Amino acid sequence: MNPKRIRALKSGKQGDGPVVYWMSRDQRAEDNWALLFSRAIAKEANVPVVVVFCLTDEFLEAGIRQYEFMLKGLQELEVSLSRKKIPSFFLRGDPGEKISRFVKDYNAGTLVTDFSPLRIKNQWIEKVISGISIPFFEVDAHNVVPCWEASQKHEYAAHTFRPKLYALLPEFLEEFPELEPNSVVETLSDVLETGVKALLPERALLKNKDPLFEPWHFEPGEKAAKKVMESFIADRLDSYGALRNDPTKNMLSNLSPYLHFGQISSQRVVLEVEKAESNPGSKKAFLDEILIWKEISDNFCYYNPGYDGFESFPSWAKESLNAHRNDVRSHIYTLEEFEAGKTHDPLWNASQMELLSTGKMHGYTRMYWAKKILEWSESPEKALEIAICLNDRYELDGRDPNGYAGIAWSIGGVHDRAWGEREVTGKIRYMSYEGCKRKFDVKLYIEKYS
Ligand SMILES: Cc1cc2nc3c(=O)[nH]c(=O)nc-3n(C[C@H](O)[C@H](O)[C@H](O)COP(=O)(O)OP(=O)(O)OC[C@H]3O[C@@H](n4cnc5c(N)ncnc54)[C@H](O)[C@@H]3O)c2cc1C
Repeated sequence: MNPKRIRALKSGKQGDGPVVYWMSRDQRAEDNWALLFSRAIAKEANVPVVVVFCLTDEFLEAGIRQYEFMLKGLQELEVSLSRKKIPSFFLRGDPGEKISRFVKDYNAGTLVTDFSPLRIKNQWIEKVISGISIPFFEVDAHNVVPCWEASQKHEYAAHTFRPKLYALLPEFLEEFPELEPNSVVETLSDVLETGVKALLPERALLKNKDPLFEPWHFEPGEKAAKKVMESFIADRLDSYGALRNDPTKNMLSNLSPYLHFGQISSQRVVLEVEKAESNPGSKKAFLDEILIWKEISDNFCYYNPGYDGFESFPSWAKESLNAHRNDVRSHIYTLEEFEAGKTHDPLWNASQMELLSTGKMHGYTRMYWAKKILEWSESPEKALEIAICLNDRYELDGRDPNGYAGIAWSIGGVHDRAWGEREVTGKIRYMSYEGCKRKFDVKLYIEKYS
């Protein structure tokens, strides 16, 4: 119940109507600070709380793989909120007009949203504040430590962000109090039915018109996310430290699609892992990625308006890449050639098949995949657009602060340091095909994804 997690977007005349939780990033009912804080305000004013989700016109920028995963979880979400006497309303259109109309139509008293540092979220908020007079609060329900409290500036390395985040852990790492039930807009299936129809022409296929995506790797919903966490801790947490860099072994947690859509709280994952009596070396490696690297991605996007642009790169990286702009590239590939996996690197290729077929590329190959796009592009800016385009289109965890921070790490050296000076790539960290062969059995990875 710590009120540091709450930030006031606008202070207006407090209405006497239902507290509206505008759910965007954290699509879950358990372990949701935004959902709990909305219920707290509802109790204090003796008024019910409601949940509103907006289905924006931007779903056509992505594929069916992301659309189905989000909506199937929401269908489970609606029934979960119903058993807590909480009605969920699902609107279709721009949030700027849809939230404003819903606020006036339903006589909203307090408006609550979850925190997301992405530009598109800031786009909606600007419109919403321009059409309401009721108070507007936001809650960081995605980070263990609130983004504005962990640091008040951009952090240039994990070395600097780790002590600030770990010092605030004894305060913000706590259990979740129960969501007490409330005291006392057509359908979901049809929206998903018409959404798939509008996206079907853009489906990814491989020659024979057979769909490339395989939807049986990660089931959606809050329930499935919990089982994945239980599976990871019981079976793969011990070997996470020593096998996380091997793409031939499914040793990863596989929590990112649930983490991105907010189907499971990262704080819940950290709480359970801390209780687990596993390999302390593997535990330290795991908490680094879900706490340091995950929450520094929000820090990167929150304190850099141009997080997806060349301007956000460190100065040493910008000048190093600028000094190698005119170096002749060994090869140049178009976006269509990158998309289809038609490069001269069978290792880079096979990473694309895993991305296209499963929607989740291995973490280690994600670094190789992004850095080779820089090596084989006309300019670093062109590689930035290609990497963002492919990641957001085909990753189930894409369109996330982790994605923009991860690409910025691979291409622009964000949260990194200078390495040996090479041509084309400059001082950016370089990952070689020969180097990967010495780290894992590349042939097994290639044969898996042909
Ligand atoms: C170029 C690039 C693109 C990426 N695209 C995305 C993205 O769009 N969305 C996304 O959520 N992840 C992205 N990843 C980050 C990371 O690769 C994934 O989080 C991870 O691979 C997801 O699979 P996992 O949960 O089984 O990994 P795990 O080893 O199980 O890690 C668990 C969690 O820690 C976090 N995490 C792990 N590695 C990183 C990292 N390098 N940076 C930040 N957080 C991390 C993730 O939340 C992850 O879910 C990207 C990284 C890079 C370098």
